[PDB]
Amino acid sequence: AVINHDAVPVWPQPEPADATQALAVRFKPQLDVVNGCQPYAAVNPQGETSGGLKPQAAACRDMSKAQVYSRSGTYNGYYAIMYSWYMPKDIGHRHDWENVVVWLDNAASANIVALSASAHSGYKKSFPADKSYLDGITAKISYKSTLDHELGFTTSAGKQQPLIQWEQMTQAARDALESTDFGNANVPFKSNFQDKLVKAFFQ
Ligand SMILES: [Mg+2]
Ligand SMILES: [Mg+2]
Repeated sequence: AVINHDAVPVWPQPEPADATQALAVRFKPQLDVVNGCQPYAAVNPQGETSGGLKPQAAACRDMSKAQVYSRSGTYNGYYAIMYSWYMPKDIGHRHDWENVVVWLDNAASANIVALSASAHSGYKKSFPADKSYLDGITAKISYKSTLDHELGFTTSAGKQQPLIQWEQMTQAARDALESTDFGNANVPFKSNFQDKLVKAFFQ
């Protein structure tokens, strides 16, 4: 069930308890919000979710509300870390969920081989990962509408948010993200995770 969009507390980034969670902290991207909403927390540990906003950005520009999400897995032999942002709205529509995937050759050597970024029903792909889109090993992502909002790769510097990973959530939060109706938007790291990795795959 919903609570006010500006009353979802920021889930504090915990210490990484295993190599999966440490990898997701290591590869946390930067985001450059060119226009529209800042990223907000979408869920709290009790499983309450953001009510979002009716469809400028004055109700969704508070930098203190920032949150980023991730979930990790494998596909076709590669290691994928999906990072995902929720915005209270994208005339547009209530709610917005977008994601990028950082592809590693495997979790041991952990070389970035490709990046994917959600745009409408598909993904932009950078294969091999263009070094102008990387600040070290930190991917530089843009959030912008020219058409509703889409992610992209950018040379511009961006901002980072406290990260709470799927693997670190309470069961009540994972349950809420699986079952909640986000309307025109869809959580991309729930039970559709592997299906999304297929769509994001770079070959
Ligand atoms: Mg969207
Ligand atoms: Mg591996």
